[PDB]
Formats: sequence, C-alpha cells, structure tokens
Amino acid sequence: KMAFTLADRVTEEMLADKAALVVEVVEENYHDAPIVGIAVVNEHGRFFLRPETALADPQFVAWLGDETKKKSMFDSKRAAVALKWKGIELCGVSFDLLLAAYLLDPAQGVDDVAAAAKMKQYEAVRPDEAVYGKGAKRAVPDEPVLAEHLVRKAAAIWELERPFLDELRRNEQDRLLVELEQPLSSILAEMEFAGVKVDTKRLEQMGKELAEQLGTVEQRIYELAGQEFNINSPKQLGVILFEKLQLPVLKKTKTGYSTSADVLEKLAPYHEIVENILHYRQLGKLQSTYIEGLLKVVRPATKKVHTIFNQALTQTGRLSSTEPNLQNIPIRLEEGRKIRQAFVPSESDWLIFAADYSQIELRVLAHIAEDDNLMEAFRRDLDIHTKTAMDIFQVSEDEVTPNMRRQAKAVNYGIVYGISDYGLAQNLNISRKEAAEFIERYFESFPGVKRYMENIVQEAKQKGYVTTLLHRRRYLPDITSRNFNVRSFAERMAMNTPIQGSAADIIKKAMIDLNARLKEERLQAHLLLQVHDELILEAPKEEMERLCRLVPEVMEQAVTLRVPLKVDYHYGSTWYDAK
DNA sequence: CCTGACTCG
DNA sequence: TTCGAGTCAGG
Repeated sequence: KMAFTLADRVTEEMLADKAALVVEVVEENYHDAPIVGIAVVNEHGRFFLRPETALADPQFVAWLGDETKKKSMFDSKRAAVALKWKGIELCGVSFDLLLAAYLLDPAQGVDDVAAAAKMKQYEAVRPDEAVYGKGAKRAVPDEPVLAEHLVRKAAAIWELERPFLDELRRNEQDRLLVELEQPLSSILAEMEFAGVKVDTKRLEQMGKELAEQLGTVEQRIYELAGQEFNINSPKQLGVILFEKLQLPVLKKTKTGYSTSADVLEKLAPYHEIVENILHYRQLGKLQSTYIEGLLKVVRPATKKVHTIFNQALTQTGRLSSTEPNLQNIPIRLEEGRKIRQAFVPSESDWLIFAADYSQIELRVLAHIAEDDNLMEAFRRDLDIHTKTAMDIFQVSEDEVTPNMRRQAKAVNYGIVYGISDYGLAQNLNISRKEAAEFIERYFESFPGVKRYMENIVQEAKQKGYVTTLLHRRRYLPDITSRNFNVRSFAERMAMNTPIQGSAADIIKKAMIDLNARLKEERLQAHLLLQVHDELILEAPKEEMERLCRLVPEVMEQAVTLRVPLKVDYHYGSTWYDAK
C-alpha cells in the first residue's frame, strides 16, 4: 500500500532540497530516448509528474540543475544523458543506488531497483521487466500503473539510501562510491553525450574495397578446398578440414571439432588453406562489425557515434562499452588498424590525443607483491620483458633475441592471468617441458610474486573475497570447492582480479583528476573515450603542447605506488595517426 | 536464444 | 589446462 499524488503541475513541496528522483527512460539505449515519467519522493510526500509538464516547467528545471538540491537516484547517468538530449542539466545527485549495489557485490548483476532492494530484503517494488514486459511484448503501461511503479522505485531509493551507505562504510567503500564512482558517472555522461565523429565516406569506401577482397579470398578458399561451403560456419568448416582434407583433430569442444585461430595456426604445416581461412574470418569481422555494424549506429546528421559506458557490469571494476563497443576497435594488425582512420575530431583544426599507461598491470603486480627484483626493474626502468628473458632463458642481455623477448612477454602477462605450462606451451607453440621451466624460473626469479600468489589465494579462502587498491571487492565463494576445475578458476580470479581491478581504480581516478585540471585551465580539450589503460581526447590543435605535459603527468600521479607509473602519448588528425 | 569465432585491454 | 569485456553469423 502506498499513497502518492499523480500531479498535473509542479508545486513548491516537490522542490525540497533532498529527494529520491526517478526520470524514467525505458529504451535500453537512452541516447535521444523518450522520458516516460517522473517521480519525486521527499519529506513532503510522494509525487508523479508528466515529462511534458515538469520538463517545460522552469521551476522544476531549475531544481534539477541546482547542485545544492540533493537527489538520490538509480542509474543517474541514464537520466542525465537523456536529459542532455532535451537540453536540460541534472546536478546534485548525491547517491546512486545502482553504483552502491555494484560496489557491494558486482556478482549480483543488479540492473533494476527491485534487484538492489533485494539486497536489503525490501519487497515493496516490482522488477522493471514485470511492469514493462520483455521483447516484442515490451511496452509502457497505462498511466496509473506506470505512475505507481515510478513512485515505488523512488520510495525504495529513499528508504534504501542509509542501509546501503551504512554497509559501504563498513566495507571501506563509502569514499569509493562518493569520491570515485559517482563523480566518474558524470564524466562518462559527458563523454557519451559528446560522442565521437566518424568519417563515413572513408568507412563506406573501406567497406566497398573489403567486399571486393572478401570475394577474392572466398573463391581461393573454395579452390583449395575443392568445394564451396560456408566458411563462417565452424561446423561446416570442421567437416572440410577434419573429414574431407583429413587434417589432424587437435582439439574438440562440447559441440564438435575446434576451428579456433590457435588450432588453425598449428595446422599450417599440413595445408595452406588454414592461413587463407584465418584471413577471411579477419576480413569478415572487419566488414560485419567495424564497417557495417558501425555505420548502423552513426547518427546521420552529426555523423557521431554515442557509446554507452556500462559502469556497473564487470566483475573487476572495469568499464564496458556498448552499441557500439569503442573499446575493441582494431589496432594490432595494420589491415584492421586502418578502421581508426575513420575516427576524427568533431571540429575543424582539432586533433586526437591518445595517452596510455605502459604496463600498468605489471607495475601493479610489482607493488602488491612487493617483489624486490620486479620493483627494482621498474624503479630503474629496465625493459621488463628483456629482464624476464635473461632469467627464463638464463642468458646475458646481449643474447636475448627478439623471439626470446616475445616469449618472456607471454610469461610476464601469463602469470598475471594464471597461465599453466599447458596454456603457455599452447600459446607459444613450444615444448610443454620448456614452458614449465619458464614458469619455474620466473617464480625462482620473482619469489615475491610467487609468495603473493600463494598469499592472495589464502586470503580469498579466509575472507571469501579479494580487494583492490581502492577497496573494490569481488567475492569468490568457489575458492574452496572440492572440484579441481571450479576451485582452480576461482584461484586464478583471486590472482588476477586485484590486478585488473586496481588498474581500473587508478585510471578512473585519473579521469576525475584530469577532468578537474582541464576545467581549471579552461581548456577546450575533453575526454572522448577510455580503453581500460588509455584515455582518448580531442582538442583544438593549439592545445597539444599543453596536453603533452598535462595528460601524462595527471595520469602518472593519480595514485602513488611502490613503483613509478609511466604514460606514453601521441596525437594526430585521426585516431589512427595518434600513434 | 546459445556457441564459437574475432576484437580490445 | 591464461583474465575481463561486446558483437557478429550460424544453428
């Protein structure tokens, strides 16, 4: 039972200086999406307002934009961005229930108020999916029903604020919420709304040339196979490779023969077709995802793409990026890398500026493990891959070949991801006996790291969770499973999450610090993207000199570790050229 | 819808 | 039998 006022005009008591606020955007992608209703709960009552009314009411808009009028919300970024597309500013958000729930336990996958309410046994609100339905049945219900849902969500936020803040504090996560994630949410809202401009003429031309090349590679594959088939079908491909051409079966999955890139690479001594097939699938992914998929989400009038950074999704503390994902744009092979030529500045005589942390996960490892030998390598800035090579190959620096260094690189990151000798041998296509020795030698060379890996798994067993530098947590209830596979997965998460998660913490704080500096110096430069360990900005060309100093300094100084942090940077006329 | 394959950190 | 994401085509 819950009384509320279904209001048809705004009143003074609706504008109190503390309220739970709901600004409901039901489309998953909130860019330029309709606002279907509004609810306010405060000391004076519970109210529902129509958007057309309240959003045209100068007093309500003033209240929204007034920083001293504090609002508690769930997913404030969604409301903030949807409001931006209507030219309205939302300020004063002092508590975000989505982010609070996310910090308390990312595993719960909270993405509606009812799901957060569940964490505190609060049942006086329905799941969104219950009210709106799913798939083709999805629809906004009749006003009375909508109104009650929005009011119940606001009522829930109102009552849940203190219980959530109280638990965050005993978890040592209250500052993580209010000083890191909540400020970052506003910064991400700005980035999403600004968007990134795309050179569609260039993308469309690339797509036309790619179609041509696909056709050619395709026919060559059929010629080598002696038959036509669907190359994009791992099932049909498997019949061609392992039945028709009788190539060895190196791996099976639950569904059948594996045709993974790793397997096809290993088959190259048997038949040249596998190299053609790998190329074809590369080209096809470029076409389908980064040409076609990208062109579908460009807003035709402004030629911008507006990603959504999911801030409350990953288990480690990272962001993700969707519709489109701008955190997986090709870079490692030159053919794919050219896609980046189509990401351009939003203004004339602006440039793209890209700054990345060098080896942040390995530096975080050095810090947390307190390994003398690894800390000293970074403190002296020795090449960490060449150093590991000297140890795992047992040679002097002058004897380290480029291939040995590449193998050591694989050992250095593999350790951070819990690699076994099997995985390392498969990765490097080397002897498993050898791979096991690489690992044995690594741990003899970096005994602090070995101790850290043992200790963190013990900590996980004892506490039930692991923590990052800035007190993010991930629970690991499988860490004591009797099942080898299940327990092993949890142990590798114990090892890896504090590293990936602490690196996430660091770059998040850098974004907040950087944004502060940019505004302080009245620079026009602004953030466009974050890609886990790098930040991409655009700015008028005049500001490059300043950014060359400002951006890396702010990023290097974000946190102080037991080793230095290092940032590299580049700028140019497109994302491609900022290299 | 899931699986597996390509993409990034 | 190396971690964490999103999108795509095929089935």
